[PDB]
Amino acid sequence: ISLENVGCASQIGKRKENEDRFDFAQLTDEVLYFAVYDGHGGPAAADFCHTHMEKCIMDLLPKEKNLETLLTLAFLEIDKAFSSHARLATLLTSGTTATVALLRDGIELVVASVGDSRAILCRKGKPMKLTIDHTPERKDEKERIKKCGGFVAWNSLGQPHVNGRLAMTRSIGDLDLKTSGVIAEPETKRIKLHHADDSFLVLTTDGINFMVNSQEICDFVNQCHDPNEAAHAVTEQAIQYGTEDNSTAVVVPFGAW
Ligand SMILES: [Mg+2]
Repeated sequence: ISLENVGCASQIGKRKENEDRFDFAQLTDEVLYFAVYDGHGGPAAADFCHTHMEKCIMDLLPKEKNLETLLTLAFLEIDKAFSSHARLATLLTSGTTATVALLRDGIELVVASVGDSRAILCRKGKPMKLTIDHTPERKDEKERIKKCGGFVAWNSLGQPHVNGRLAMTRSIGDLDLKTSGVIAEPETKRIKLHHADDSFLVLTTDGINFMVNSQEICDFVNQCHDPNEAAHAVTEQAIQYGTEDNSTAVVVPFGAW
C-alpha cells in the first residue's frame, strides 16, 4: 500500500468556512492511518481531532494490540482532551464526526466512527459499507437518547434532531449534549482485505453524503483513472448536484485498483 497514490479533495462549497478535515499518514512500519472529520458549529472540534489523533493513536499502539479497542480508547481520550480545551464560548457547541481507518500489515482494516461520515470498501465492484450512520431514526440510538434525558424533535422538513439541535447521535465535542446521549464512543468494523477483490477505500463527508448514496459514490470513483482524480470527481459531483456543505473525499487504492 503506497501513500503516494492516495487521492484527497476537500471543497468548501457555499460556506463561510471549511469545517471538514482529512488526513492520512504512516504511523509505524505496520500501521497506516486515514481519517475524515466533518465539523459543525465552528471548526474547532474537527481541527482538534485533526491536530491530535495521530499522537493519541501512536501512544496507544504499544499498549493495545486490538485496533478496535485502541480506536475506542483513542476517541474517548480525544473527546476528554477536547472537552477540557473548550471549557478553558462557541467551542461548547462545536462538534465533529470522526471516521478513522487503521490498516495493519497491509491487510487488517479497522474502521471506527462516530456520526455520519462514510467509509466504503469497494469489494468485487460492489460497495461494502464499513460504518453505520448515527442518526436519530436508528432504534438503538433513539433509545439511548431517551434513556440519558435527551429527546428527538422533528423540524418542518421532517428531519429529526437531538434536543432540536443535532442531526447525529454520536460525535466528538457537542459538549452540551454529552450528558443527553450524544456519545464519543465509536462503532467499529474489522475486515480482512482481499487484494484480488478489493479495489479501494473511500471516506466521504456530508457534502457528498447528502447528495449521493454509497453505490453512486463507488460509481464516480470507478470511472476515474487514479485515486487523485477520483477524489476530486466525487467532490465536484456533489457540488454539481447543488450541495451547500463542505465536501471531502479520501480515496485509498488497494490491490484490485
Ligand atoms: Mg460539516
